[PDB]
Amino acid sequence: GLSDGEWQQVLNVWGKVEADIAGHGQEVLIRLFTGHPETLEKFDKFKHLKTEAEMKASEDLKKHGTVVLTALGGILKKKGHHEAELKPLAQSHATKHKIPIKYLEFISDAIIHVLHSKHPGDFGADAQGAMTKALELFRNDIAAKYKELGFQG
Ligand code: HEM
Ligand SMILES: [O-]
Repeated sequence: GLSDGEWQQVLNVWGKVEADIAGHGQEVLIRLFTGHPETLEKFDKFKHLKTEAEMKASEDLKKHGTVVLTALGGILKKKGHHEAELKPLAQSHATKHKIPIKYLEFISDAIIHVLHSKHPGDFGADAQGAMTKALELFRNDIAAKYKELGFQG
């Protein structure tokens, strides 16, 4: 798990996201969709977005970004004690949305990228380490639920 010090770093970094949840959420999803176009195809409601300009102009994309980061933030504030929060998300993403764990790896990487892009020189090595551990814990606990369900893709 994460140490008390590491969780403090995670939640400090998270304050940066909370100052502009929609902007961070939008950029995370755009990074995901442009880097990995197959991910867009999982969103029937974003399939029409044929260019990054269209993505940037989509108010619904920003809305979904807010929903995604709000859910993740709730999970992070549990400092690993997130079974009740995480289980339903893992199950909706496997059974309803059909999201392979690879795509969760992609979005985790996108979050790290966006933090550096929006806060260059202000996302230190310690902070990156801690946030990476938190995202890996999130992904890994989802992976355990995916295995329970026998879900791959
Ligand atoms: C940080 C990781 C993620 C979080 C916290 C998250 C959170 C959420 C939440 C809260 C919802 C709405 C409730 C629900 O259906 O369970 C949702 C819906 C959805 N998610 Fe995610 N999600 C994540 C990653 C992903 C990824 C990587 C994909 C696909 C590449 C994805 C695909 C979807 C889709 C297709 C929906 C339904 C969207 C709609 O049509 O309204 N999610 N997600
Ligand atoms: O999502």
